Amino acid sequence: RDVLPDPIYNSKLVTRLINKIMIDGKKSKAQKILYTAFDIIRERTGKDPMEVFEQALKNVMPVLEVRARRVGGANYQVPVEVRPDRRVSLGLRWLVQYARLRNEKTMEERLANEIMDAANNTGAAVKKREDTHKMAEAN
Repeated sequence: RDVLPDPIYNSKLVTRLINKIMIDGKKSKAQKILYTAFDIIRERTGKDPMEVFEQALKNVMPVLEVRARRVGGANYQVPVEVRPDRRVSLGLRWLVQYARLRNEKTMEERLANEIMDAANNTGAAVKKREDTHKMAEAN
């Protein structure tokens, strides 16, 4: 299993993200959003958006997770090391989940900001990675 590199950034990560952003099969729209988001980031951070983005990813990606693990004949909610490909998925999912919930009028604005915030280690997605590491710690 593999994905295709986005035209513009030639990035698979970007493809994986245009995926979670996708709604109703309107890919052109989910693409316009992510690229316009990436431009909002550029003009506002004056940085390469891919740089902000990986930073955000780096801060939102869980390393520990708590999952069911039937043992004996019972189910024990347990703390497990998330895997490379899972961290990226969760990260991208969390970045796109909360961004959806934000308040900017626009989803490119909403996606841009959630990514910028997360690049600065704040916002809902980073929180999600925190609670998450929280529970995995406790258990």
